[PDB]
Amino acid sequence: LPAPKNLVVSEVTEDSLRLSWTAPDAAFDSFLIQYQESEKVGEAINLTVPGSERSYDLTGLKPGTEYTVSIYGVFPYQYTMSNPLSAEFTTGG
Amino acid sequence: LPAPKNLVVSEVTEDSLRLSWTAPDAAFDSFLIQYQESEKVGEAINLTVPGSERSYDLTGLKPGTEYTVSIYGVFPYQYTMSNPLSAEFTTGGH
Repeated sequence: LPAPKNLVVSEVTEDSLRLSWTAPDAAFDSFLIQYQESEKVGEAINLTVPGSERSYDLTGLKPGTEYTVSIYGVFPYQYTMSNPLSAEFTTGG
Repeated sequence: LPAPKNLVVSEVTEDSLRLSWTAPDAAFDSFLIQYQESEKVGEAINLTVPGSERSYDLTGLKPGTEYTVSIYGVFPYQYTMSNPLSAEFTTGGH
């Protein structure tokens, strides 16, 4: 999986940021977005947007605050099942 | 994946069946359960039940009716992601 590219930002308000990026066409099924305050001792907020988008608007933010933001490209493959276990069952009446 | 084993049923009513099975611990994320009427042509219904569960009750069934019942152990396993694209962006006004 080659990565997403060139993450940029627009619409900088006190409480919101619009993320824009570039990914290869129809490559990723999903986009994982992580963000947290840079100064906050804690763990990130995880978001998920379909592999079709190229922009997203972070909301609920704090004024004048710096946020470390990372975006991953995701692509599933294997879901695997077992061999079926079959039976014929008959109700009552 | 290893397998679910020994499908049996208990508590049979005129409209319900309690399924039960054995499976090794911590292998499956879920179990897929298919059921349909044996004769009458049409679609089967698929349910997922959590992978810690070793029994289930089918409901909304018909009297004196036979059901083809199948159960698969499942894992929605392997994701792969790219290396993160990180950046530091800052809000306005302070």
